[PDB]
Formats: sequence, structure tokens, C-alpha cells
Amino acid sequence: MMTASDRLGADPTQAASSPGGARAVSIVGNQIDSRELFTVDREIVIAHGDDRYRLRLTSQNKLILTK
Amino acid sequence: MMTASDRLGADPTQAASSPGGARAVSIVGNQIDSRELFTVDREIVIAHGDDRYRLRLTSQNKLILTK
Repeated sequence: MMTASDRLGADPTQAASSPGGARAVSIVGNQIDSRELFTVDREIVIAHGDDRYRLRLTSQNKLILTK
Repeated sequence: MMTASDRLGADPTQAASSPGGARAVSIVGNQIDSRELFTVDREIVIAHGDDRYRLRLTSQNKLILTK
């Protein structure tokens, strides 16, 4: 007959892994709007190679690079 | 003497057909990978308010801001 284990709630729980802070921004040709990026916080991190940069916006004046 | 005239001629003329002028990049929390942006050219434009900035990547070393 074979008591085949195909029915079992092996899952200990149901952790909703939901990256809500995942923002999808688009680039038109090679252009982009700053507000799309800084829609939540006023600083963005940019990984390149092995090092990490920070693109930051100031008050409402302009934006700059920082580490 | 086997008789069999093949009729299988579904030619895969359609290839890629995936243009990337409008590039959709995502942000994880507030982080992003530089290569996603500079996937085509090595300079990106960023509009903020009424003025326009340029985020540029160098050779493969690092990235900077420029106007």
C-alpha cells in the first residue's frame, strides 16, 4: 500500500517576506527623476564593484555623492 | 522503402526582441546597484526641480556627480 508522506504541514510557520521598501524606478534613455529615488528617505546607497557609495539629496536644494 | 517527407520547419526567426531604452531598475529599501543604471551608457541624467544633473561612472573605478 505504501504510506507515502505527501500530506504533511512540515512548514513551521509562514513568514511574510515582503520587501515593501522595494521601489521600482525607470530610466528614459539615460535620464531619471531624483524624486523617484528619494520618494521615501533622502539618501540612497549605490554598490559598485566591492565598495559602497551614498547618493544623498539636500533639503530640496540639490543632490551630491558621499561615503 | 520507408516514405516520410519531413514537414517540421518551425524556424526560430524571432530572437531576443527585448529592447532596453527605458530601463527599469529597482531599489531595495534605499540601496541600488550602479551597473543596473550604467547597463547601457556610462552616464546618467538626473532631473531635480528645474535643473539637471549628471551621474557619471568612470572606467570601472568609481562614480561621481557632474553638471
